[PDB]
Amino acid sequence: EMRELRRQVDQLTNDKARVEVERDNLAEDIMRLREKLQEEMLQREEAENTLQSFRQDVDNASLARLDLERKVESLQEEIAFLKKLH
Amino acid sequence: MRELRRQVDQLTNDKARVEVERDNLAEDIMRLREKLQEEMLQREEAENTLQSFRQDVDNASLARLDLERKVESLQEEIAFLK
Amino acid sequence: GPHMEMRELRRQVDQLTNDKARVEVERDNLAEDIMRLREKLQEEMLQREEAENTLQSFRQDVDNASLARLDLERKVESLQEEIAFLKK
Amino acid sequence: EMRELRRQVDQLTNDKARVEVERDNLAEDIMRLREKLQEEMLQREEAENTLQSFRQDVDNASLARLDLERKVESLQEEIAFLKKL
Amino acid sequence: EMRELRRQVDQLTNDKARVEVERDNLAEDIMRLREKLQEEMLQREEAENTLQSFRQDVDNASLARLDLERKVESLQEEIAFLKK
Amino acid sequence: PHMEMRELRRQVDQLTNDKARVEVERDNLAEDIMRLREKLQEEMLQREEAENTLQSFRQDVDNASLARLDLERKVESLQEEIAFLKKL
Amino acid sequence: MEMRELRRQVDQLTNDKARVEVERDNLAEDIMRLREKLQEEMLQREEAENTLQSFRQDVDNASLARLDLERKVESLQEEIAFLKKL
Amino acid sequence: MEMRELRRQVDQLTNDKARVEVERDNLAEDIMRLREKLQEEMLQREEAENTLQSFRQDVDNASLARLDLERKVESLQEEIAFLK
Amino acid sequence: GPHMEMRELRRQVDQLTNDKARVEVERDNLAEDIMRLREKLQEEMLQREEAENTLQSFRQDVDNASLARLDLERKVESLQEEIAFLKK
Amino acid sequence: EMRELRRQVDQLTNDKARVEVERDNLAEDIMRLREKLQEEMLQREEAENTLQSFRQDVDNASLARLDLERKVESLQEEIAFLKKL
Amino acid sequence: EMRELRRQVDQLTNDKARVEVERDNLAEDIMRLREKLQEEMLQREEAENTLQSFRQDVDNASLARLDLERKVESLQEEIAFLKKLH
Amino acid sequence: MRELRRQVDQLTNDKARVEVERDNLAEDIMRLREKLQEEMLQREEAENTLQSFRQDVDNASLARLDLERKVESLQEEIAFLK
Amino acid sequence: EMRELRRQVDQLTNDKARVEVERDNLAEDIMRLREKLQEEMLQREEAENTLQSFRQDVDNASLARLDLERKVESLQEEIAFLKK
Amino acid sequence: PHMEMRELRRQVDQLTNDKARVEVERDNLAEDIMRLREKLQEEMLQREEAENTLQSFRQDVDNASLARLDLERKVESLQEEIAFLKKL
Amino acid sequence: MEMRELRRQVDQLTNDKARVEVERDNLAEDIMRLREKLQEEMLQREEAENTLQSFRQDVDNASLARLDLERKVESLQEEIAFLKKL
Amino acid sequence: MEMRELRRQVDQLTNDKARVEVERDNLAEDIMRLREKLQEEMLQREEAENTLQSFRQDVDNASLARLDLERKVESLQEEIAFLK
Repeated sequence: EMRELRRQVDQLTNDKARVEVERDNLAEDIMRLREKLQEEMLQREEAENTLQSFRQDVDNASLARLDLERKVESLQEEIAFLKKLH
Repeated sequence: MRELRRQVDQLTNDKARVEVERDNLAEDIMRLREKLQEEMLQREEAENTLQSFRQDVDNASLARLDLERKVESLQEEIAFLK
Repeated sequence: GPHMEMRELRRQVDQLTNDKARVEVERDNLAEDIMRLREKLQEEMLQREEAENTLQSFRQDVDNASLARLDLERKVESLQEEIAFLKK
Repeated sequence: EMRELRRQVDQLTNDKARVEVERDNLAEDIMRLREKLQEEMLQREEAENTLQSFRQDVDNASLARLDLERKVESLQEEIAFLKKL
Repeated sequence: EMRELRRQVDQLTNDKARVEVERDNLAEDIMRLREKLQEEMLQREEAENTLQSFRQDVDNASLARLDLERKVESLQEEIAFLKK
Repeated sequence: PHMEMRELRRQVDQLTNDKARVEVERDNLAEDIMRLREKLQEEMLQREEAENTLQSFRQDVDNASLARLDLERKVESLQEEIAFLKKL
Repeated sequence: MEMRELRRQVDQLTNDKARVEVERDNLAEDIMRLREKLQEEMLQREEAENTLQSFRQDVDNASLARLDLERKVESLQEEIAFLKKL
Repeated sequence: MEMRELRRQVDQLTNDKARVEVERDNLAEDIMRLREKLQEEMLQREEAENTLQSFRQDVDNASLARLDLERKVESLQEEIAFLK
Repeated sequence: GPHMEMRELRRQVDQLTNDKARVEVERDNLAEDIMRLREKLQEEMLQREEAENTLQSFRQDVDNASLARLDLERKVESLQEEIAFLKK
Repeated sequence: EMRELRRQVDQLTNDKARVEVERDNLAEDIMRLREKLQEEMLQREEAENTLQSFRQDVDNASLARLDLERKVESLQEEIAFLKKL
Repeated sequence: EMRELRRQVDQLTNDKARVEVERDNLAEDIMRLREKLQEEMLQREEAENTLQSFRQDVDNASLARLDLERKVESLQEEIAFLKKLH
Repeated sequence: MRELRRQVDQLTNDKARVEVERDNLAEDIMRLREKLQEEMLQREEAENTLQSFRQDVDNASLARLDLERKVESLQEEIAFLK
Repeated sequence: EMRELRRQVDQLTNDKARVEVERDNLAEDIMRLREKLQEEMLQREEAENTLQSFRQDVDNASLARLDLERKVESLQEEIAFLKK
Repeated sequence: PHMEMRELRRQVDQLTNDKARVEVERDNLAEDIMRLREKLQEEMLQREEAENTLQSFRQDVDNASLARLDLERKVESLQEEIAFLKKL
Repeated sequence: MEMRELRRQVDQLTNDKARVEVERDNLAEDIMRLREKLQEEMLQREEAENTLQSFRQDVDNASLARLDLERKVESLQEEIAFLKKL
Repeated sequence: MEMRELRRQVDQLTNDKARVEVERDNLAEDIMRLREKLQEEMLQREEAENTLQSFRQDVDNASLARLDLERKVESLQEEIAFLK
């Protein structure tokens, strides 16, 4: 039993050592992962902000077109009426 | 003598604590890769949408020329009409 | 002649007026609905973070309880080994 | 006058167009907002569920400890008895 | 007369020597056997306590599976409502 | 020679008394071992049955776990379907 | 694109399932080898203990034989000692 | 249509992975238990092989001593026969 | 284990104590018996020497008595010879 | 403790051994002494017997003398008578 | 008778002379014998005294041996108990 | 004349006295040879007994060496045992 | 007448001479005989006195032999006691 | 011649008287010797018988002496046996 | 050693018995020779006394014969003396 | 066993010596008595042989005297015959 006790001490110490190494490698991995996550969050917000701003010029472009189509439609109505003096 | 049984008790508790640390690091990492991907996901969605809007405004700038041209054509017509 | 063309013009003016009026009402209700929702969202974000922080804090309580139990169990097994060795 | 009627149609057309863009943007924003709100309610419910789970775990563990502390003592007693021969 | 006595002391010395080996073998074997009995009773007690712990886990899971099953159906009712 | 006879017979009676005493002790131990073997055999059988019952119930634990997991996957999946339908 | 996210989880789940299966496979192989060694160690243990129990008889006989001779020496020395007088 | 198939895939894969992780977890717990038994088995075998070699040594020692005591007995008997 | 070896040791201590106590009592009775006997011996030696000295002294009394008788007998025979010669 | 029990057995063994030697020497001395005492009683009895024997011899001799002295005188008488013729 | 008387005187004188010679030779013999007797008595007492003294060292030698045998017996008991930790 | 009968009387008594002296010398000598022999006897007994004891102590001095050796052997054994 | 007388004196002288020799021979022989008678009576008296002295010696020895015989038996009884 | 005759007859008568007296004396002595011889013969016979009886009784004396001696030897021998048995 | 003392007295008693027997033997031989001389001396004594008693007769006759002659001389001288006168 | 034979030997030898010493003592007392008789015997024989030689001498003397007296008688008778 006194030789078996020391056998347990040696095994447990070696197992603690292995778990400690693994936690250390995981602690480094998580540190790197958080930095990357913060980097993507910032890049994600920038893309969403640029898209939200660009929505304004999409609408103006659409309103500009609508404005011209109505202009054409109205001018065609006037020509049709002027020609109708026959 | 009886230090051997104490060392095994104390070692068994420390290993137990480190294995809790390890397993909690593994769980947080799993959650951190999930969120990272949700983030890249939402970003690529915005990049793709914006790129599509860009191509839309560009096309519309061309198409506007043609409308501005048809317009003018029609003012001239009215003038030759009046 | 121009009477009818006038008639169709006046019909278009009225129709555009009713349709514009309807779309504006709809725009007003949406803007008000968004204000209520933003307020609601801010409230839900705050509750969600507090719960997650409280969950993160309690995880220590879980680990400590679990290690405490593990330590006692090792203590039981060890005492039993000491009984076994004393009997021999 | 037709000139004034026709410009009224023109001006109403544009103005309607612009309120419709405004309408559409608000709807799109309402939908994203509702979708965000849903994801936050889910995330909170899940945190609250896991927490109640952990709380029962801590409670079981605490009562288990109570029984184990009593077994420790009984075994100390036994060791002391054995020690006195 | 004296020789017969020296015989009997000799013979009893050996006979006692032999029974003492018999006794000490019985007592050793008894010690091993009480040791084994105890290990078996411990091992059974651990098996029983762990089983009972698992049984509580399964009883809980049965109640928790009812909550999950009920959430499932509410959600299907919601997809149905959305689909009309 | 008288005294030597006295010491000889003294050794005989003592050795007789000690052999007799050790023989009684051997007999009591022989009885104890028989009952103890019987007890050990019974306890081995009960231990094996408890471990067999534990080993079989492990399946019940796993199926309970998988059933829950399947249900949890189902909940989140139905929720994803709802979120997609709402954005249509 | 919800489809983009779905196929993304399908691929991840496939790689994750494959990795767990590899781990489960190695454990099953490891378990088979370990059971075999256990059966061999149990067989060797039972044979050693049986041989030990049998040999205990030889130890007892040997010790009792020596004890007999020692008593015989002591008895003879008493006999010579008495002859030296009467 | 294609979407419904993808989400069914994800669910089937989630449950199949779940089942394989339960299998893995149970294999790890078994292997640990088997490693423990194996240690206890070699332990007892080493202890038995150690006692046996110890007993072999005591037999041999008793044998060498018996050899030597047989001759002291022989000498002491001749002494006596000369005396008587 | 050590319990039994302890038990046999304590049995040996008690047995040696009773046996030592018995031998000492026997030693005391013998030492006292020797004192009485030495005293007795001294007395018998003294009486034996006095008797032998008294025997040695009385031997003269025997010799003198015997020679006295012998002298008278010679005197009788001589007187008878004188009577015989006177008658002749 | 076994160490103290075992030294107690050792010390009792030696001490018993020494009292037994003392016992045996006293017995041997008692026997020689009794054997001496016997030889002295015999020697005295024999001296006393021979003495009583001698005493009867002296007594017989003394009474014999008495009778012989009377025979001497009777013979003197006879010689005197013969002398006077 | 007067010639017979002188014959008795001569014979008795010669007989007295012979008895006197014999007593004289016996007186010398007894003197020598007493001296020898005293010499043997002294030598006898010296032997008995030397034997009585030597009895002490016989016993000590015997007690010394007993002491060593018990020592061996006790040491063998201790070894047997230390080896019994199996 | 009558001196002859007196001389025979007186001589007969003297011879008688010397023969008593002689016979008493013979008796004492017989007793003195008996005691002398008892003395030599007791002496030779002591010389023989002592000689036997001597040979005993000498043998025991040898045999003691062997016991002192077995002893030591066993102390070493215990030490290698502890 | 005178011659006859001288004859008778002569004859009587010789006859007396002869009877006187006869007498003196008888008286001498009587003296020897009284001498012998006395020696015989002395020798008988010595024999009788010595015999009587021997008879007392034997009577004493008879009583003394009883004491010795009694000591013998007591001593045999003592050997018997010692032998058990 | 007358006187010579007177002296002659005087010698005859005296010689006759003396012869007569001596003859009487011889006769008385002859009688005495006969009785004396008879007495002597009787006394010789009694003396021889006394000496014969003494000579025969000497045997009785010796046997008495040897009997005692044998008994004395027996006593000391039994005593030696007792002394040897006591030292065993 | 009581046996040593016993054989010691046996040997002494044998030598002492032998010496007494030699003495008894010489006395028996001496007695036989002495008896013979005694018988011879008795025979010579009786013959001398018998011859003496017989010769006493010759002595008496011789003396009486001489006495007769002396008386005869005295008587004759008386006869001559008387013849010388008447 | 051997001891019992030795002590019986000593006793038999003691009694046989005793008997021979009685024989010796009786022979010495006899020889002394025989020596005395022999002296008394030669004594009387010498006395008788001495008297006889004395008587022989007196006879011879008486014979020589008778011879001489016969012749004085012869002379005195012749004287008388001459006278008458």
